[PDB]
Amino acid sequence: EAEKCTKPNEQWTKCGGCEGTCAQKIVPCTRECKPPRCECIASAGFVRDAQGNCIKFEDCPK
Repeated sequence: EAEKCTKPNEQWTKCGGCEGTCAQKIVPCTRECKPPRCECIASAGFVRDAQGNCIKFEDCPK
Protein backbone atom coordinates (compact mmCIF):
# COMPACT_ATOMS: atom_id res chain seq x y z
CA GLU A 1 0.00 0.00 0.00
CA ALA A 2 3.10 2.21 -0.03
CA GLU A 3 5.43 0.95 -2.76
CA LYS A 4 7.15 3.99 -4.29
CA CYS A 5 9.96 1.92 -5.84
CA THR A 6 10.15 0.75 -9.46
CA LYS A 7 12.95 -1.79 -9.96
CA PRO A 8 12.11 -5.33 -8.64
CA ASN A 9 13.14 -6.43 -5.12
CA GLU A 10 14.40 -2.95 -4.18
CA GLN A 11 11.25 -1.85 -2.32
CA TRP A 12 10.66 0.89 0.20
CA THR A 13 12.14 -0.09 3.53
CA LYS A 14 12.36 2.23 6.53
CA CYS A 15 15.20 0.38 8.31
CA GLY A 16 17.67 -0.91 5.72
CA GLY A 17 21.28 -2.05 6.20
CA CYS A 18 21.71 -5.82 6.35
CA GLU A 19 19.37 -8.55 5.10
CA GLY A 20 19.16 -12.35 4.73
CA THR A 21 20.71 -15.03 2.50
CA CYS A 22 19.52 -18.30 0.96
CA ALA A 23 21.00 -19.83 4.11
CA GLN A 24 20.32 -17.15 6.75
CA LYS A 25 16.99 -15.47 6.09
CA ILE A 26 17.96 -13.39 9.15
CA VAL A 27 21.50 -12.07 9.69
CA PRO A 28 22.41 -10.84 13.24
CA CYS A 29 22.67 -7.06 13.06
CA THR A 30 22.55 -4.58 15.92
CA ARG A 31 20.71 -1.27 15.59
CA GLU A 32 22.54 -0.68 12.31
CA CYS A 33 19.43 0.25 10.29
CA LYS A 34 20.18 2.37 7.21
CA PRO A 35 17.97 5.45 6.62
CA PRO A 36 14.64 5.03 4.76
CA ARG A 37 15.19 4.20 1.07
CA CYS A 38 14.34 1.69 -1.66
CA GLU A 39 16.27 -1.53 -0.92
CA CYS A 40 16.03 -5.27 -0.24
CA ILE A 41 13.50 -6.61 2.31
CA ALA A 42 14.24 -9.66 4.47
CA SER A 43 10.87 -9.49 6.25
CA ALA A 44 9.30 -10.24 2.85
CA GLY A 45 11.53 -13.14 1.77
CA PHE A 46 14.27 -11.52 -0.32
CA VAL A 47 17.77 -13.03 -0.04
CA ARG A 48 21.19 -11.92 -1.24
CA ASP A 49 22.78 -14.47 -3.58
CA ALA A 50 26.35 -15.46 -2.71
CA GLN A 51 27.34 -12.79 -5.23
CA GLY A 52 25.61 -10.26 -2.99
CA ASN A 53 22.62 -10.13 -5.38
CA CYS A 54 19.33 -9.10 -3.75
CA ILE A 55 16.73 -11.46 -5.23
CA LYS A 56 13.56 -13.27 -4.14
CA PHE A 57 14.10 -16.51 -2.20
CA GLU A 58 12.79 -18.57 -5.13
CA ASP A 59 15.25 -16.80 -7.43
CA CYS A 60 17.97 -18.85 -5.72
CA PRO A 61 20.16 -21.39 -7.60
CA LYS A 62 19.19 -25.07 -7.74
